[PDB]
Amino acid sequence: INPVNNRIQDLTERSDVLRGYLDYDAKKERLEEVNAELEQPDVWNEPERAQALGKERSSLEAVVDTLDQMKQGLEDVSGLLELAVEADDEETFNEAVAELDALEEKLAQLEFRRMFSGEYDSADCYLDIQAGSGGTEAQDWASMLERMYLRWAESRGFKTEIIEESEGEVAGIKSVTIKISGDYAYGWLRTETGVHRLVRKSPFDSGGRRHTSFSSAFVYPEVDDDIDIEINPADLRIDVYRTSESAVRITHIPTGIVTQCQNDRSQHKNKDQAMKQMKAKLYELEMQKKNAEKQAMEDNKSDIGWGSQIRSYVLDDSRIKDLRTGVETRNTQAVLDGSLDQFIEASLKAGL
RNA sequence: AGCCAGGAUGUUGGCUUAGAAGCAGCCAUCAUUUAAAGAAAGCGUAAUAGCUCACUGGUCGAGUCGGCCUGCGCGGAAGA
RNA sequence: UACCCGCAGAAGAAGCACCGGCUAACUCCGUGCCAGCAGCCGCGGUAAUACGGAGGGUGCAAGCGUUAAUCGGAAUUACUG
RNA sequence: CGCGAAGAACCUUACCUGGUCUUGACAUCCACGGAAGUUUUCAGAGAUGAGAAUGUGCCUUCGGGAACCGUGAGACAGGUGCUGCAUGGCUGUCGUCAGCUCGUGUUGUGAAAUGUUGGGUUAAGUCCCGCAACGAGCGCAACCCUUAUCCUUUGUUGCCAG
RNA sequence: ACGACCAGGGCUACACACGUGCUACAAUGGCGCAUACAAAGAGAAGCGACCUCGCGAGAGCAAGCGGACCUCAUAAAGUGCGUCGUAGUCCGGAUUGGAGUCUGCAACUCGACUCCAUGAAGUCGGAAUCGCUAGUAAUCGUGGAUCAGAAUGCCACGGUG
RNA sequence: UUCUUCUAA
Ligand SMILES: [Mg+2]
Repeated sequence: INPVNNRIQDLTERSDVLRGYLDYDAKKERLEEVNAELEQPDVWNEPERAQALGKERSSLEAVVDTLDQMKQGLEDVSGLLELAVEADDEETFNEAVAELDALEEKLAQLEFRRMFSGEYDSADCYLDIQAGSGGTEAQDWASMLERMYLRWAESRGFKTEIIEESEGEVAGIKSVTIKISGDYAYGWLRTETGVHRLVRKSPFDSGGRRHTSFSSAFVYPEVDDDIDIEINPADLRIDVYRTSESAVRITHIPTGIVTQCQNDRSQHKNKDQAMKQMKAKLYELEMQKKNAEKQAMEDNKSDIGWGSQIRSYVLDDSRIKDLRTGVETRNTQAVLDGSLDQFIEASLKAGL
């Protein structure tokens, strides 16, 4: 009963936490009007507007009513815990044990529906990182950020896969494209595009003078064979490079952006990758613009476009600080092992 | 041939929707008061409903039906 | 009208800028090359008298700062020089 | 880079993986309860769980304390967590390199220069001479430890010529 | 809990790269026998004679000694005699098998050692590069620290030169 | 005889 009573408590604890994060009254005050608009039979005279109101009314309802059913079923747990203790029956005692568990899973999906309320979360994504303009500092600095997500998607458990591998000569790597793969990999990584800043005293410096570096991050969902727009082969620059003669360089001229594939000994599959690369890249270039037409450039990761300081990494002090949410940590290497996931949910539970 | 009547029981299969009901539909498609009537022919509904079919008997009082072999046709088949 | 008389009671009546040096006046805290500041030298890349806030202190005063503009300083067109 | 670490089978050990704990393993304070101590059992990988007899050393008109346990309450603990560009301490390095400086003095507007230079000389800013410098300090030398030889002393567990 | 404990693991992994070492590639050597030859330490839960057995590692007995007394503890190269006779060797010993000794709760990871078997590479090492100026280089042993056990390391010590 | 270059508190 000692885990069970905390399993009454800690379950009900996070229940009211989610009640704030919905702002389900802003759903419900809309809903209650939409309910009054529904039972108004004038909603049916435009039956298109009826389902646009009423199937939305159903969409407004059960998302709110989950949390209502969360508090209501937890009342029956402690009531059966009352009937567990004042009448010591081991069934009702274990009914306080067993039927308690069925509560959270109602919220556990819906909080997952609330956290991943973003639309193309369920797809996976690709990764696009260049070393910044720090210098030889930066090339290493990308290769650190290389393994950080490698260990992350190892730890989070996604299929890592090097689409493209470019290098800095003296230190680290210059730029990279990698296929991440699995459930909600764009669900995670959509909140982590852009600037990652190195600040440490430079061994590359002849003295130990404190220099600064940067790197890029860019995340775009795997949405080819899901998005209907086809790449025009004219802006699709046909260009060939080599394996690491079979590799295919694609330069999308009008938006000036590129994508590649390097590994396939068959040249077509380097291209067959790069079609999947670029069509996913064009749609993200559309959908970053599209959530910029939602209100403004606000419902994406605020203002990516090189204002993306969303995490910045300080090493001599060994502090790592988020910027799009602003959550901090000292366990710098754990984040380099992939405790960057705490920053992802920092974006998601803040609603970014 | 028409013509009179019905055209059914439910779990209106689940679905998942626009509400999904023989009839948008993924999908089973049963039992059922049976003269018969299908988890249905189509149309219709926003869906149901509405029309309506198969169907069944009532009426009708000679055949009826569409195959195949062919004979000759016919359309297709507009120019300075 | 000036001007005077009573009435009433502390009553109805103070703010703005500044404090790294230049230049009179400082600490605390937020903050970490960000946000910013700034006439100049120049500040802020975790301990900021230079940022922001606090308290404190300086400077004016029904004003106080900023900008604009002028000559001075500038002997920096040097008659003087 | 046979470095920390003069010596990781567990220990060490900080690490990894599970089992565990939250005034805590460790201090002090505080009350509360039992002398402390002593033996055993199972449960448990063990951390620990319930058993099992015991005890009264020390003082008192003595909570049973002073001894030691356990409980409560917290004040507090704890950190091999960060920072050797916040530090002390300590250490390498140039390098046992011969250099580094000061005082007053004079010189230059001054920064500075002078001496400390120059010449002979030394392993050495070592010495001498010259010397607007003259002095002083730290030094590079000497004092020290050992060995090289001799004398005296004492001669056992050391010595054996006679 | 960046705190406290416990077990097990790991710190010893392993395509690699480098430093520092050690041992060899032999005949000035190997082997065998015989034999001359130290210095400096350590020692009480320690050193442990002697004896016994164990091929050996050891065990058992068990003195002695806080040590100029006893023990660790014969130094080793050397020398003398023989042997190998220029070969992957009677060089050299890697590796591995089997059987043990021993430490310590306990030797899988992950100890040390004995014995038997095994007999790799290696036949003087690129460009380069290190040390050292006299008891030095060179090579010969020995002790100590640390330490249940566990040193080619380290710290010392004498031998030849 | 020949021989260069040293990111940005
Ligand atoms: Mg080397």
